[PDB]
Formats: sequence, C-alpha cells, structure tokens
Amino acid sequence: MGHHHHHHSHMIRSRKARAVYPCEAEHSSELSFEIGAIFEDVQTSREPGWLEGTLNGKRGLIPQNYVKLL
Repeated sequence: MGHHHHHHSHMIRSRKARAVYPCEAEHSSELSFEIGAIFEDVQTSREPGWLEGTLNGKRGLIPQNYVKLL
C-alpha cells in the first residue's frame, strides 16, 4: 500500500469535503455539523445547491457553500 486513491485526474465519486461554515440544520435529512467536519463520498444532490455525503455514519443534505472539497 503506497498509492492514494484520491488523485487530481479523478474527483468523480469518493470525494472529501471539510465544513468551512457550521450547519445547524432543523430537518432529519439535513446533516448538522460544525467547522472541520470531514464528509466521505461527497456527491451532488437532487436538491439545488445541496450535496450528499457521509458524516459519523450518516448521509444527508449538506450545504455546498458550507463545505470545501479537499
């Protein structure tokens, strides 16, 4: 194991995002989080300007503006 799957030539699926703004969400589907929170497999949602990615073992609505793809 001496190779990283996360290359610059490949960013479709398997994405990471670091929350740069906190999302204190009110609905179950929406992920609540603070600054620093990393998300696994961040992809585009069907909701406009929202993303779906895994946080603490749960996927849901993440504000795209509140996160920055690593």
